[PDB]
Amino acid sequence: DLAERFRTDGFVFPVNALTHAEAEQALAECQTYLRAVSAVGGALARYAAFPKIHLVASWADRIVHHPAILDAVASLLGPDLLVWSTNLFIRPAYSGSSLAWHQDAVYLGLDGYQQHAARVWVALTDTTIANGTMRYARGSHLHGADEAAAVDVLLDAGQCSVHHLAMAHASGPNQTDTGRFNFAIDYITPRVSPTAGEDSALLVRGTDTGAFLPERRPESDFDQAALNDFYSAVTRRQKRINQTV
Ligand code: NI
Repeated sequence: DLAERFRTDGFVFPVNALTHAEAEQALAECQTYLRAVSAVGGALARYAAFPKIHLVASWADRIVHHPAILDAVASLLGPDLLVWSTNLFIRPAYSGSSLAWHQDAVYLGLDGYQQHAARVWVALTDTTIANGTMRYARGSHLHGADEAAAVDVLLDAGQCSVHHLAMAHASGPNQTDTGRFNFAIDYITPRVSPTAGEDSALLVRGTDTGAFLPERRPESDFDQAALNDFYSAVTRRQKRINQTV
């Protein structure tokens, strides 16, 4: 039934994941991580918010493996699951920026997202009607590549949304005195195919990595092996992205 909603609407929310306290703790760890990488500078700082946070930070690694999220994603996609990317979407207080309706460009580099991919948008803060939250366009995922079917993604801190990658969406400005933080996770099955180029992903359910070179979890925040794997994987992914545009 979760899959029935997901397939008709192109999304499903709320999905329970973290408690309010888990969400607040993860937000603290995330802001600590951001301060740290801004202090280090360079490659980590540039790529702080995407696309492989889970490979260097423990809080991200811990969210993407959360059993509630993995169970829901399996409900939607099957028992074989990989983490393809992670993103921090942060709208700071009184952020006057808007985002037109659009589809995340990542879909273009993947073949099979139509039936074997989903993005989990975890709320680290609440998402209210005024703090610059995401808006879905119901049914807009059909045919892959309005304003009357817009649905505000309103979540308690710790809950998450799950949407098809062909889902149109927008964001308004954060009209409040508190920054809005969200963590997005791209989950795929081994039946998704990189349209062009070498790619890598992290096995989280099953034993089949498909066409993706297997990544591996950090033993420790910024463990040097994790840092090297991070450089390699982010360079790989950015070559892919550059190629598909
Ligand atoms: Ni987008």
